[PDB]
Amino acid sequence: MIIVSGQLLRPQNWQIDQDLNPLLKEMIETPVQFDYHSIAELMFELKLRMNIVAAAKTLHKSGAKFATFLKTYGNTTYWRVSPEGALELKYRMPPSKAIRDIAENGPFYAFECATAIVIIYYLALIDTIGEDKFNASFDRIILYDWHYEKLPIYTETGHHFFLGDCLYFKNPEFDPQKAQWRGENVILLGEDKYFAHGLGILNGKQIIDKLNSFRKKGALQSAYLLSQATRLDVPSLFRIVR
Amino acid sequence: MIIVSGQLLRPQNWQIDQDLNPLLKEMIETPVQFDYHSIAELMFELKLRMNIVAAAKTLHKSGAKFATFLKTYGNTTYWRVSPEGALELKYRMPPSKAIRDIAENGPFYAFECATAIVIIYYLALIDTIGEDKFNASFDRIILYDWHYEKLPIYTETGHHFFLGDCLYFKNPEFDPQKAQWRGENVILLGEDKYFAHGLGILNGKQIIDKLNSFRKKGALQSAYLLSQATRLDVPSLFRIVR
Repeated sequence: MIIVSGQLLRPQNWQIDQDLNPLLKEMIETPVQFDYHSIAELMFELKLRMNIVAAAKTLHKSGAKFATFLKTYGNTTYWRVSPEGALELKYRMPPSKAIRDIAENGPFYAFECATAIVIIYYLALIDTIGEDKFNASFDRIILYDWHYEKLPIYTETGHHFFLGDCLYFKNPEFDPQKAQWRGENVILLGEDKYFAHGLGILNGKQIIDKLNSFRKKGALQSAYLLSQATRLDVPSLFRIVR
Repeated sequence: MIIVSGQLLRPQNWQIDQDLNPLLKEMIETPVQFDYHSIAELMFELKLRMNIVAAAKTLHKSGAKFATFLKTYGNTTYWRVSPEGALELKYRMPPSKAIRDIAENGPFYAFECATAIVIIYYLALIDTIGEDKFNASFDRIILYDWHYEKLPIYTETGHHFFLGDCLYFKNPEFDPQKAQWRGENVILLGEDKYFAHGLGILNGKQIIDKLNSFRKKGALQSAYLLSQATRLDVPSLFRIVR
């Protein structure tokens, strides 16, 4: 359900990018309410969300690897690794150049799946608003777990998902000697289609089966898709940038 | 105006912490709308906001000082300082305790005013959800500008403000040679009463006048209070406790 100003948007024709149509159909048909001040905001969400999808695929293809925090590394042209495994943007380096380098020199990087999600958000935002506006607003950067600079992010409960969502597979009876498998953050790329950093681009069964193989002795509870979604607050983000 | 589960909340008696009644009454009477899925959820917001106010006051009295990023320091028992000026939680230090140390050993810390706001949010959250839930969720921490570990924070346009809001005094024609005076992030502690890291607890006039004394030659634009509020998203946070 899409509401622009206070008018409900029904099947009302438009000359927009085709690859946006599937998402827009989801957002119109869903019971979930999307409120916008304007069409430009809605258009920003559509493009940002499909750019999140594209960026996840870009990261997947990049050659960047999975590593635990203590094994994390990056291109020292742009990033310093803290002892705890944070990737710190070096003094006065351009944020967009440094973040895009992850895509362009993937082999020089390895990091965690949460870190990968934030990276994907930044890559998508850069693709959406351009290097100049991104650098102006998100001018200091450290990539580390779920740290982000200024981004307005929220997580909500429910079973209705949309392309570009960040979702989570929980593995409740994971093997305690392998806490790395307690669950998996993913980007929703398509119907039953996920980006999962370190695992690849897989469907749900694949992810759940993989998780289920690293459970404790005698474990009976299967891994499963949590009913929640982590999302960028587009009106708030629109405000910062545009 | 408070609406809970689709029902308006008008004056209705309750057995709650007196400390919360002013804010509650303020949030009922105002024309702006607050929506909750439960009473528990509203109670969380009242407590969280009053804890933000208390935390600002705590930081004020702690002895923690203002410093630029390049001059930022912290208690090295808990925090390492990156070259760029980030305060990085040391490997396997308890997050709640490291953050609380800012209040308990204030003179060992100096940091910038965005960093200060984030610290106040963490201090308030610990007070609101307790150390166990805090440490379970916010298990990795770097204090640096507007970096957040999982915090759901957004900024909206408006001119109706409430206790615990984060506001901004802008200095459009600040002296380019004194960039720290670009503006001042504040927490609203009461009517025309602000916590301003590095300035103290001041009214609006005092902050504007202070800012105005660090403007370029011949400046005809006064520093002024922006029509915006920075806020924690309660439903995202409330997920944690229920």
